[PDB]
Parts: sequence; structure tokens; C-alpha cells
Amino acid sequence: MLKISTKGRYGLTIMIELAKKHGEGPTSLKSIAQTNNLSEHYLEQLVSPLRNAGLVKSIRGAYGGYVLGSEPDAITAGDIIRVLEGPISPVEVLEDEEPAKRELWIRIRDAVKEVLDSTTLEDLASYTD
Amino acid sequence: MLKISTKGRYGLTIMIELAKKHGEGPTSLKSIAQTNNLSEHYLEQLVSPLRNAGLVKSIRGAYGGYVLGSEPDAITAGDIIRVLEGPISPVEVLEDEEPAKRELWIRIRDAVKEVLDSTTLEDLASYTD
Amino acid sequence: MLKISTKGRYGLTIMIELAKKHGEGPTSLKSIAQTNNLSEHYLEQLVSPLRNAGLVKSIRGGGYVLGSEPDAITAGDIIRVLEGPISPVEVLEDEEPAKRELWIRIRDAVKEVLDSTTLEDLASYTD
Amino acid sequence: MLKISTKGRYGLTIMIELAKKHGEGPTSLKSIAQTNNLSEHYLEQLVSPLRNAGLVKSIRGAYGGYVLGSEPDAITAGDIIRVLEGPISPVEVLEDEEPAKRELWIRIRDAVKEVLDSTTLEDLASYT
Amino acid sequence: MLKISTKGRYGLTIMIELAKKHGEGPTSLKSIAQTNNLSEHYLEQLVSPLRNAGLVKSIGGYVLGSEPDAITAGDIIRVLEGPISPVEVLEDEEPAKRELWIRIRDAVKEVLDSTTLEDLASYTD
Amino acid sequence: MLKISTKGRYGLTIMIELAKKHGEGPTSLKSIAQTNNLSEHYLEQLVSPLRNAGLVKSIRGAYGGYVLGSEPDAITAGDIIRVLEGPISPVEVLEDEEPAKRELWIRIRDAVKEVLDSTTLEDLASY
Ligand SMILES: [Cl-]
Ligand SMILES: [Cl-]
Ligand SMILES: [Cl-]
Repeated sequence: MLKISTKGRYGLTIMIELAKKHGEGPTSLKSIAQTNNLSEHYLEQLVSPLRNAGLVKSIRGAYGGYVLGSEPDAITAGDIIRVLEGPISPVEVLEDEEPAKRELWIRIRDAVKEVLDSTTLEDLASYTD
Repeated sequence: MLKISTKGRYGLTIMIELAKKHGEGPTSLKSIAQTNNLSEHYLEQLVSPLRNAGLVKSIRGAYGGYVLGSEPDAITAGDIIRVLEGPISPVEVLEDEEPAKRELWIRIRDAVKEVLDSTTLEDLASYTD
Repeated sequence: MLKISTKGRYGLTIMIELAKKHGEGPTSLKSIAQTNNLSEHYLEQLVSPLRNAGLVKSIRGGGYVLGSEPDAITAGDIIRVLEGPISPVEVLEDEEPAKRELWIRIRDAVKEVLDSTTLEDLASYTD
Repeated sequence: MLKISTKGRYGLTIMIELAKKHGEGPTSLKSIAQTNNLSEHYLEQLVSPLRNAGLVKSIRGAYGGYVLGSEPDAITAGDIIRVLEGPISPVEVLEDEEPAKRELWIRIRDAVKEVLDSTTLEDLASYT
Repeated sequence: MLKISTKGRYGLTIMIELAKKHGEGPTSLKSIAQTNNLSEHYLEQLVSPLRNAGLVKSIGGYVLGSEPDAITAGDIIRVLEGPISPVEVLEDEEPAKRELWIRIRDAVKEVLDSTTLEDLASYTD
Repeated sequence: MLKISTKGRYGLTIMIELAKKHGEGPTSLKSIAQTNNLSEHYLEQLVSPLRNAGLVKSIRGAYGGYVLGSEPDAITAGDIIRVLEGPISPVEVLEDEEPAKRELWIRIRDAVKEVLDSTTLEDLASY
């Protein structure tokens, strides 16, 4: 029933990897790409807006890479999704739709928004295998 | 992010129209279609599974049509969606997924399912005049 | 931007084939499926609503014919039965007129093509 | 039945905001984002191709921001959509689809293209 | 990339369950729905075309209309979702530009046409 | 049945145009856009990741433009798609889907990946 966009999935992956390595020095996009079986050049397109938003910082050099732009408990899943995908809309509200159905979509939207706004990177990084 | 189709939207429309007219005798698909500016012949494709699930009952005769198969408080948005669109719980996954990476999407899925399972036809009919 | 599904596409295929054979006796779904390289059992799922809408008639013994003259049936009539409404457009809550305007104009233009394109016109295109 | 992409919707929003503020000096992306309850960092991804196309101009400095690259009557909804989303193709045409159906998709495409090419930012900004 | 919907997914579920129970008497849609945690009334919408195509036979339950090795994923998908061959094209498409998408389409069709229910029934849980 | 993304379609178009002009000097995005009836400013959004991956090289100047970053036989359709779209996943795998269906999606994925990994720009440019 639920669909997860590639931008959102992998943008959150970058952030979670960085949260797991918080205080352990920079992490190269190359290593995140290698860990997650994807192109570093695909990942670069996702980090760019995260870097512009100050959610991540790029450290230059041979031992360079990315770090979080704030503590993991100060970044939410919602902060990340809003930068990469724009506003949250789980069910599109359509022109002249019945108020009962519009109310159902608002309730769904509020419940999704509450999950995004109450889930920090620290919380997600705490899940291990 | 949620894949509720035209089937689900209009299947909910039928159920809401019937909940608003609960205890007021049968309602024809023709009048529901007329009220909502849709083809009755599109709506007919949605009633058959709703009728098979016992969510609606067909009353024969010239003054016949449809009634709810239960009280509005005994039918949820989730009950309707499951019949018309299939399961609510499935979420897109990666093979051998790591708990940290999958977690956000599970929380979103659970929050959506909770809204759908806790919103009754009585609740939907209360959102409108 | 317009979501016409496989249902709509093949529902139009049925109607166009029947318009081409108008006044030439009944046409079986098997024949339409064979001509179009698809399953008759996929096409069967589309005929029932078209028949209920009176867009097609089933001849016992046999096959299908149009329920009206080709010039009296539009692409719009067919799409509404198989896919649902053509008008609804995705809107933002507390929408400003300037921002929504373009999408209303697009919706109206699409609806006009669908409502003014008849089966007689479409049946005149071949090969 | 009609789907509106996020890129198209919000790219068009930036342009409409700039058309409403035409002749009122530069407008920062931050204020457009604030007005529309969006991240400025989401909007940045849409403005870069619009700037590359000359549809918007960036004015530097303390009072800097964006302005339109031409008069609002000289920019169409079509000019904006082509930069952000590529070619206008409302219904995808499928291999070996019959000529009658191919014709219907072409007619829909032409009608959409006419609306896009005949609607200016001046026209859209005129709606209160 | 693929036009494989909930209809196709659950239509495959029905066929796989029936292949697993081949020669073990009829199986109801209710038990298939119970095994797979979904509505029997959603599955009921999928059986009618499978029955019309002779892929399933109705006896209170269903059996396969042929041996599991004689039914492919392609046979099932074609009935429920429509053709496998159509691919999105540009008008006046040049061969070099369309080629990759034709090759992808052919490879997908080959997987579907070469996968049988006997093969699929060997994967358990 | 098969859907082709705009990014993938046009990203591949850029690479194919460059492969056809390999050894014929630089090609501007303006001429590729003109040949393909699309905006150069839409194409520019696709070239930047391809340039970052070293799949194309930009030659500066008034007679500048793009060239391939390697020989056409050394670049695959898979190298291009992975940069622009991410991982190849034709049918999404859903939580708790039965192993028989998960296996079918893996087989589709492997067959698509084999086409992408075995098709070079030299191969495509030869048509
Ligand atoms: Cl890095
Ligand atoms: Cl700015
Ligand atoms: Cl260039």
C-alpha cells in the first residue's frame, strides 16, 4: 500500500549512515555508495541539497568526506524529506472532493507528518542488526 | 506516497453516501453517481466486491437500491480499502534490509493504517452536513 | 500528465474496432483480441461496463455491435465508464487563483478533446 | 484524471511569485519559500535550471534576490515546463498502438501545448 | 519500470498456492486469502478472468486448469494485466535511441515466458 | 507493459549522440537539444551527474562542448542509468511477499541488469 521514492529512501540512507558514524570523523560518499550498492554519482545529486540546507557538511582532503551539520537528535526525518522532496502529500486532495474524504486525507497527512517530525536521526541510528 | 486509486476514492464515496442516508431507505447507484458527477456504470464496477464483502446490501424493486450491510460505526475506511485495493500493510523493501534504514517507512505505514482502521463510516458522515 | 490506464487504452481499441465494422454484423471479442495481439480474457473485463452503459450490445448466437451510431459516441463517453471522471485535478488547500489557473486550463483542454472526438472520426484512421 | 508534478507545480509557483513582484525589486528565494510553506533548499533545485535558461536573473548583494529574465507577458507556462520537465507528452504513445489511438494522443498533446504556449506569466499573475 | 499492479501480484499468489496444492483436492479463495493475510473479496475479483482463460477450474474451491509445468507467469500476467510487449515510444523513433528499451522489453518477456508454476512452487514460505 | 523514465530516456539520448559523434570534436548541448526537440536547460540537469561520473568531459571555449569520457565500447547503458536513476529495480519487492514472487522479481531484475551491462554505447550507436 505504501510507496517510498528513491530520492527519499536514499537521502535518508545517507543521513542514517552519517548519524551512525557521528563523532567518528568524515565519511566519504564513495564508502556510503559501496555499503549501499549504488553509484556515488547518484548519491552526489541527493547530498547537494542536504549540504545547501546545512544538514551535512563537506570536509575536504584525502581523509575528507561528509559529517552531519548538527547533532543526530537535532535532525528529523521530516527536515530531510522537506529538502529533498518538498511538501508531504500522502493522498492528493482533488478539486471539488467531498469534505468527508478531504478530512480523511488531512488525518492521514497529519499522522505521516507527526511520524516525520517526531523521528530524529539519533532514533533511527539506534536500530542495529 | 500512499497508493489509493480512483477505485478506492469512489468506493469510499459510495459508502459515505450510504452512511449519510442510513435508516432512510435504499439509495440507487444512479442517484449517488448523479450527486457526485460520475458514471453510474463506473460506480457499478465498485459495488460488486463491496456487496460480496457484506459492506453493502442490494434491495430489489422500483424503490430499491443499496443500504449499508452494518451500522456506520462498524465499518472503517480500512475495511473498504482492503476489499477494493488489497492489503494496507505492504511497503516497498530492499532485499536483506537493515533495521535502521527500514524503520521510518514502517512507522509511516503503521500511522497510515491506524488512521484507516480508526476512521469509521460514522466518523466520515460526521465530517459533513 | 494524463493517466489513461491499460483499461482505457483497450476499451478504446474495442470501440474503434466496432466502429470500423459498424453495419457489418457482430464482431467477437476473440476476433478483436486476435487483431490486437492480446488476451480475449483481458478484453472480457472491459466489455461488461461498456455493455451496462449501452455503448455496446451483445448479439446472442454472434458477438458485439455499437449501442449507437459511431458519430454519437465520444472518447469521453468511453473513458468516463472505464476510468472514472475526467475533471478532478490535484489541488492545494486554500489555493490561490493565479497558482491553480494553468492546471484548470489544461484540464478543460483535455476534456474538450475527449468530449469532441467521436468514434466516426477515429474510425477514419487506418493501418 | 490530470496529474500535476511537484517540479512543475513549484517551478511555476516561483515564476508566478516573481511575476506578482515584477518592478518591486529583487525577491529572495527564502521569502518565496516562506510564502509557500516550502524549504528554500527544495526551491533552489528548481531555480538553477530557470536561471540557466535566462527565465530568472539573480541580483547580488545585501538587498539581492531574483527578478524575471524578461517581462511577464514574454514568458509562457510552456517555456517554464519545458526547462523543468522536458517535452510535453500528456499520454505516452506505445509501440504498435493503432493509428486511431495515436491520433487521439496527438490531439490531447496539441491541446495541452496550445494552453501552455498561449498562457503567459502576466496572464497567471492577473488572477487575484 | 513494469506495469505489474496489485492485480498481477495477487493473481500470481492464487496460481502459486494452487500449484503447491496440485493433486491435493480443491482450495478455497478463503484459505488462500487467510494464508496470505488479505481480503477474500479482493481475490474474488481476480479469479473470474483466470477461470475464463481456463487457468483455474472451479469445483468448494479451485484447482489448476493444467499441470504446473504447463502454466507460465506470462500466461497469468497477460490475462490480468494485458500485453507484455508494448513499450513507450517517441513518434519517428530512431533505431539507435529505441534499441535499449526494446532489448529490456524482450528480456522481461523472456523471464515471464520461461518461468512456470512448477518452478515457482519449489520456493517455500 | 514497460515504462521508460524521462531522465533515463534523455540521459541515454545525450550519450548516444556523443557516441555517434565520437572523434568528431566537441558537441554542444545546444545542438543535442536542437536535434532532439527539447530544452538545452532540461538536458543540462542530466549532463552534470554524467560529467561528475567521468562519462562525459567538457571541452572549454567558443568551439567547445562535450565528448565521451571513454571509448564508446567502454561505456554501458547500465553505467549511465545507475548514475542518473540509481539502482535497477523493475518490480518493487514488498514486505512479506512470498519467496516465489520475490524470486520472480529478482529474475526480472537480473535479466534487465544483464541487458544494461552487456549493451555498450558502441552497440547503440551502430544502429
Ligand atoms: Cl565525499
Ligand atoms: Cl535569493
Ligand atoms: Cl555545451
